[PDB]
Amino acid sequence: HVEQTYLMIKPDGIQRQVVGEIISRFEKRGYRIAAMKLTIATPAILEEHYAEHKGKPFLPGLIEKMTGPVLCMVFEGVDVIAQARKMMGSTRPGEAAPGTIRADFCQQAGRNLIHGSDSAESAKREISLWFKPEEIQSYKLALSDYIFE
Amino acid sequence: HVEQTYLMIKPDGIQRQVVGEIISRFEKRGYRIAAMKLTIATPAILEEHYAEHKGKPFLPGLIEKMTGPVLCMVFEGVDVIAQARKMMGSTRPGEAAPGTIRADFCQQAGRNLIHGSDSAESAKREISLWFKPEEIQSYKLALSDYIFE
Amino acid sequence: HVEQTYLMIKPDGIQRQVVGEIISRFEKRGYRIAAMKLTIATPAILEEHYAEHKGKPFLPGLIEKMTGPVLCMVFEGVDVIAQARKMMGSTRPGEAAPGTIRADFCQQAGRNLIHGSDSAESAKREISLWFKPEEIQSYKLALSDYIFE
Repeated sequence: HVEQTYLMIKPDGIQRQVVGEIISRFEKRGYRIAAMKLTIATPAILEEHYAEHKGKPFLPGLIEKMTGPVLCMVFEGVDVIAQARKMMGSTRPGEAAPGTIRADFCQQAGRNLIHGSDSAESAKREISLWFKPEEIQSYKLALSDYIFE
Repeated sequence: HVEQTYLMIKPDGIQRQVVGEIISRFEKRGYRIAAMKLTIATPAILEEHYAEHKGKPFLPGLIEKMTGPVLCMVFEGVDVIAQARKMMGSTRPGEAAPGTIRADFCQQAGRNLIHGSDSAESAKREISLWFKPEEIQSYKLALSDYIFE
Repeated sequence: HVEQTYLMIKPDGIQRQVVGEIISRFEKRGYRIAAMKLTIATPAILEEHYAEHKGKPFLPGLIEKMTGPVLCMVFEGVDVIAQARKMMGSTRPGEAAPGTIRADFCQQAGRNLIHGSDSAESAKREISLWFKPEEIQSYKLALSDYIFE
C-alpha cells in the first residue's frame, strides 16, 4: 500500500532557486506528485502548521523565518512518510547523512530547506491544513509496473 | 590488484530509462567496463542465476519480474565486488543508505533496478553464466596512474 | 560564527577533470570561496605540508603522487573544517560513506582526489603554507540571509 506525505519547500529553497532539484530527488524514486501549490506562508497558517510547538521560546523566530514563499507538495509512495524523512536528513544539516537534502544543501537547522511530515498523523493533519481535498489529484504513473512489486 | 564483478541492470532499469545514469555511477570511480551486452533474460538462464533460491515460494514471481530486457555488465576495480554492493545499497530500497542506487531510485526489493555479485565465488559464477570468455575485453584505462596508488 | 578550512584538489582531481564538480559540492551548501589558486606542488612545499610524516616509508611515494598541478582553496562556512572532512569521506575511499567525494570518485587512499584540513590548528598551518594572507579575499554572500539562521 502507498501513503501520502506533506513536503514543503521553505523560503530558503525558493530563494536559493533549488526547487526543481528538490522535486527531482523525489521523482527519481517514482514518487508521484499528488498536489503542488506555491503560496506565501503567513503567521496564522504557520501557527497551525507548528501547533506542536505552541508556547515554546523558539516559535516566534521560526514563524519569522518561515514567513515567505513556500512550495506546498504532496508525494505518494510506499512508506513515503518515513522515506522522505530519511531523504531530507537530520534537522541539523551538520548531523545529516551525506546524500540527504539537508547535508547536500545546507548548514544550519534554521535554514534547512524543506519540511516533511514526521508521522502518519501529522501527514494527515498537514495535508488537510495546506490543501483542500479538491487540490489533491489522483492518477496512476505509467511506470507503476516497474516501480511497485 | 583488481577484481571483476557481475552487474546487471534489471528490466525496471531499462524501462525507467536510467541505464546511462547507472553506468555513470560506476565510471565515476574509475571502474573499467570489461563487458557489456543487452539481452532478454529467459527463465532458463534466470533459474541458474537464482540457483540459490531453488524451491523457494518467491522464486516463480522473481523469475517473472526478471523475464525482460537486461543489461549484462562486468566492471573491474579494486575491491569492486564489495564496493559495487555498497554502491547499490541494501536489497530493500527502504533500508538502503542515501546516496546508494537503490535508495536514490527505488521503493521495493522486487523492483530494485540492479543486481551485483555478492562474493568472489558468485562473481566468477555469474560472469561465466552470462558472458562467454570472448566477450570479456581487456584494455588499460589511460587514467590508471591517477586512479590506482 | 564561521570558520575557514584549507581544501586542495590533488593531481588526480585535475587530471581526471573533475575540478568543477568538486567545487560545486562545496558551493551547493553555501560555502564561500575565500581563496583559490592553481599551482604545481613541489617536493619542498609537500615536505612541509606532510611534515608530520617525515621519515615514514610511504612518504617518498606520496610526494611523487602529489608532485603535479593542484588547486589550492579556502572555503568558509559554519563548522566547515569538520563538515568538509565529512563531505570528503574517509581517507580510504573503500571505507567512505556513499555520497562522499572519496566514495563517489575514488578507489584507493593514495589517489583520493582531495585534501582537507583535519583540525583548526591544521587549517591555520595549511592556509599559511599554501597561501599568502593577501590571497584570502573578504566579501559577503548575497544569499546569506537564506543560508545562515
